[PDB]
Amino acid sequence: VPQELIEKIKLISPGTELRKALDDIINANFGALIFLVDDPKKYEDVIQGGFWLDTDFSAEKLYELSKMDGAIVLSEDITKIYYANVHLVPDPTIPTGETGTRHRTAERLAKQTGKVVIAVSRRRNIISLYYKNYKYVVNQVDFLISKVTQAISTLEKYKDNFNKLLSELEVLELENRVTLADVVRTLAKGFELLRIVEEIRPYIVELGEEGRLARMQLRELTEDVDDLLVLLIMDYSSEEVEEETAQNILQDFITRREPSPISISRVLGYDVQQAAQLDDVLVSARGYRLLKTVARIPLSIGYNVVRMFKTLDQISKASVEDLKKVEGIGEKRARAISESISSLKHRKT
Amino acid sequence: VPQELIEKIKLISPGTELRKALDDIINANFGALIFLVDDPKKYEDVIQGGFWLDTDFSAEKLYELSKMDGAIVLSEDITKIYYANVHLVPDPTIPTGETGTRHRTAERLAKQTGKVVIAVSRRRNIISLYYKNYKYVVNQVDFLISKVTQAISTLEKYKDNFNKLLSELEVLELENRVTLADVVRTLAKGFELLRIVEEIRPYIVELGEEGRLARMQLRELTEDVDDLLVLLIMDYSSEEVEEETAQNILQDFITRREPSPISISRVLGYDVQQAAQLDDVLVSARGYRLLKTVARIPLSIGYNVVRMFKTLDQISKASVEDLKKVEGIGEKRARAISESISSLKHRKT
Repeated sequence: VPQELIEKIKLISPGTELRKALDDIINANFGALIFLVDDPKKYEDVIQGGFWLDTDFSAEKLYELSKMDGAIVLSEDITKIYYANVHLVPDPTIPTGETGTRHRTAERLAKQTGKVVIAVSRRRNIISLYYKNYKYVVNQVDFLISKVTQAISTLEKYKDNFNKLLSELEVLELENRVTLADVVRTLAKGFELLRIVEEIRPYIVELGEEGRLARMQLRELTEDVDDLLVLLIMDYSSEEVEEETAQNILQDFITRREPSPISISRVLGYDVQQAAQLDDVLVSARGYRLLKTVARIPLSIGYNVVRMFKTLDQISKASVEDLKKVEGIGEKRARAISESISSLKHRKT
Repeated sequence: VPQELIEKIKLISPGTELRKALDDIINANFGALIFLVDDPKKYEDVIQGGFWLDTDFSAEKLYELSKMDGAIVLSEDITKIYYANVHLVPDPTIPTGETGTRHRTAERLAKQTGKVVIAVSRRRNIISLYYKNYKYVVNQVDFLISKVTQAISTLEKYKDNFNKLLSELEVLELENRVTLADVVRTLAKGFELLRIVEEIRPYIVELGEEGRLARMQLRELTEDVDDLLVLLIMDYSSEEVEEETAQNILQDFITRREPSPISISRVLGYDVQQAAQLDDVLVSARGYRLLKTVARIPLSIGYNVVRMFKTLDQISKASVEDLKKVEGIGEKRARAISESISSLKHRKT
């Protein structure tokens, strides 16, 4: 969905004065055909009859004017109402995939002029926006809320399982009994969870001001999910991998590529063929996740710790004295790493 | 009905584009409140909100504009539409006998500004015009034509009985056997007939262009009735009377006085009490009716003929030579008088 169009959609999103007017128009079952231009004098050829108003915009004014037949012409920034009750006459030879007279007119005018044309039928209750060669159907708030409420409820489900898999992996990680299947199963759930967020994003945008609460909910549910997945990738990829590269792996499975067991393992650097092989492949976390999220060690210093101890298993056996031998680790950080890991081991295993 | 108001009523009479728009508005059940002003500027205090149009007037424009709430402001010459969708705010303390905001507003504004204000409500099919302290309800053409067609039928019946009375009176006059009762009876019918015309007149005017046929019919039915009645007055009044006076008698009995037998015989100069006496008073026509209508002698000259011979009885005995002794009576007039009267006697008596 082109960005140029996304901006135009904002013009009619819940919260704007124009959308308030369109909502009342729909409710009154009046139709509507709105043409948005900047310089009215240049379109006199496609604008016939009607009344020249050239007055300041207002939701009530638009609504009242919509009682008359014909189209309304507004300024692109929605600050002025130039015409009302006019006949829009774009070239009738321009191809169109619409059925209604006003929608055929709308599409053709949008294509012919490259400007925004809004069409609202008397019968249905959807706002059809046309811009250049694009067409975007804007849905009613109640329809959007219903879809978004279901999606969020679906996300809670996915998140719940994600948390379960993660607490399981934690135990195994602390006991150094992880297999590639444990890692993949965890990453897959997290990938699917974030895809849900991606697919739902357009409805959220479409909700405008009516999507505040929905945004807050998605935020609480997915807060540190992405960082956590990037860290698992850094901890279990077959070869040392940078953060930026891990952030790119995440991005790939959240959109482009499908998160299947064999595929994730493959991308992680494991020449695997059968999904069943995963349970046989043993792996040990590098230690980044625990160091950053629990010990609060910046990845930069993290790399140093890993470079010396190799795995979380070794790191967990090191002493403060040992940990201090690492660059970037003073008495404070060594004590944090050591104590936080020891604390987790005693409580989780 | 002040002529001043009549001029305003023409603005919304059948035929005008304004009435054309008002009828369409009535059929659509939209409402209408129209304010006619010369210069909008000096009325901005009573004009709130709405839209400034300052465009050329047309019935289609008025009809479309009326789909919105509020009032429309036009130029007094109905050539310009200045405002649409405005709130008219006359002084609320101005007295009004109207019901419902639309008509109360119209009456008060008309009273306040001395200008014309037209109101059309949804729950009825009539136009109310307010001018100063006047109110004129304009009826639909169908209603008007119904009343006018009945009035014409009623007129045909009166005319027929009038023709029968005048016909019998003619026999009596030629035989010099007329009684006051025959004259009054004929006058009364004539007076009553012209009274109907006066009463239906305001309906014909209200019909505008659609009252053309009605006017033509009234003209064919009452053609020479007024002239005929005047001549009857000049011929049977107790003592000589000039035409102009006969006319005052006519006008008087058409509007002021009631055409009762006794009342007519009294104004004619006869002192009677009971209608029973009329059959006993013998009278003789002076001959004006016959002289002017049949012999085609100008009244101015008939005066001389009557002043010399006195009655139709004497004129009918006169010879061509005897008649020429009259000032203004030549060979032609003399022959015309003598021959037309002799012809009538041979045919009607």
